Order: sequence, then structure tokens, then C-alpha cells
Amino acid sequence: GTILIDLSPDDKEFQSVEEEMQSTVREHRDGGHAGGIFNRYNILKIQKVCNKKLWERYTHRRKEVSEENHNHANERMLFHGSPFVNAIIHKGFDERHAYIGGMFGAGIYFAENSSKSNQYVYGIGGGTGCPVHKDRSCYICHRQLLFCRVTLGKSFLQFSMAHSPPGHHSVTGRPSVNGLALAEYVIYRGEQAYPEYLITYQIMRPE
Ligand SMILES: O=c1[nH]c2cc(Br)ccc2n2cccc12
Ligand SMILES: [Zn+2]
Repeated sequence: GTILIDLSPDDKEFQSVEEEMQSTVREHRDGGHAGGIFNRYNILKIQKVCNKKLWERYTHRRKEVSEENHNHANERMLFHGSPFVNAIIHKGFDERHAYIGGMFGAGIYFAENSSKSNQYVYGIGGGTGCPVHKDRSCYICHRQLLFCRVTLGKSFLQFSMAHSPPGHHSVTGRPSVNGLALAEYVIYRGEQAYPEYLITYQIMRPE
């Protein structure tokens, strides 16, 4: 049921998605080990992901959360990187996309920093890197990220599939050492995220 629609680079919607991608790159404490060494991306394509069934699944859960939280879904746009991006956009988020060993428990993880999600494109810790060259810092191979609509509801703040903490709908991982890191978030129900944009890109080698 999924259709992908290409956005033109001249479309303001392409341009606002690209700007969120580029502007939320940061340096990482692994010195690039997981995701590669770069300061910016070459964006190759941005597609809108359309699936009526998955969208309705998302909005149904969104209303349930809103009604549990004084009519406030606390909806964000967040990045998600995964070797399973193709199953996600076709069949939706579920248990198979959860991070069993995650430091906030076995939920599905999202990030404000696109470069954090980039570290997961080839798996946990960047796995063995790109399939072609076995390079976590490959500048040639095309990578993909999702830019997702996520319902946080009442989020449990951690300074630093399972269930979220009693009385909450998500967990927020607040950056507490690295003053430049943005927040990361975890949801415990696949229905609390919708993959809105599929972004195809390369990381760029700094000059
Ligand atoms: O975009 C992300 N994808 C992930 C995929 C797996 Br699988 C495990 C963890 C993350 N993760 C943690 C922070 C951000 C992300
Ligand atoms: Zn490669």
C-alpha cells in the first residue's frame, strides 16, 4: 500500500526537510567510528511516504495518547536510521525495529540529530559499514534515513517490546555531559511513529 512521491528540490517541503537534515549534524564522541567522518550531507533524493493504512494506524494511536494527556499528542518530527528502512516504509514500525539492548529499554529509538540516526543506517554501532566496501565512513554508497512523525505524549525524562514507564507514553533521553547533543526519544508502540519522508544521501568528506 506504500507509494513514494519524489519531491522537487524547488519545493519548499523538500527544502525544509533538507535544512533539518543538514542543520542537526553534530560531532560524535566516537570520532566518527559508527557513522563516519563528516560535517554535512549530499542529499540525493527526498520522497514522501504515503500509506493510508499506516497513517490511519498512527492517527488512531495519536488520538488515544492525546486524550490521555489533556488533548496534547506532543508530536515531534524526528530522525530514524535502520537497516530495516524498507520494511518500515512498507509495513510500519513494529517490535522488529526495537533496540533490545538500548539504554532506555527495548523500544524504538529516534533522534533530533540526524547524525545520531546516521550512526544506525548500517546497524548498531554502524555494524560492518556499507555492504559494498565494509566502510562505516563510506563516502560513495547511498544511505537512507527516515524523517518521522512521532507521538511522545507524556514523556519520562531521563538525564544521561518493553512498556514505557507507568503513566507515560515515551522516554526522553536528555543529553547531560555533551553540551552540544540534542535529545533522543524512545517509544514502545510502533503505532506512535509514521515514516513521513525517506531521505537518500551520502555523507561528505570534509575538505
Ligand atoms: O535513528 C536511530 N535508529 C536506531 C536504530 C536502532 Br536498531 C537502535 C538505536 C537507534 N537509535 C538510537 C538513537 C537514534 C537511533
Ligand atoms: Zn560503500
